[PDB]
Amino acid sequence: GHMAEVKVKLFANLREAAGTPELPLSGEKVIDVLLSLTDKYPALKYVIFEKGDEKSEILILCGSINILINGNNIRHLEGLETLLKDSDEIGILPPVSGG
Repeated sequence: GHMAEVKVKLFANLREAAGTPELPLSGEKVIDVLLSLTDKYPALKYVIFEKGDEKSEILILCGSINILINGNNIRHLEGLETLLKDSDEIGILPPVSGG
């Protein structure tokens, strides 16, 4: 139920593929926002998630990305289920020191 209104920020080549440094979006959890980002920017659908389960709607966050919530890093929180809010914010970043 509901979709909390949030913001999303991109960085490095992720900003290049979204064509914007940031944009508004919504979702009740982190993943519900991520899944809308890839919806209009398919150029990030396989840069934020793994190109697997190509016969279902199961997806997996990439193993090289870093996701944030107001900067709090979901990697230290509930993960894809950190439960966003009507004024929360997210940041998506690529890997570093490798690729």
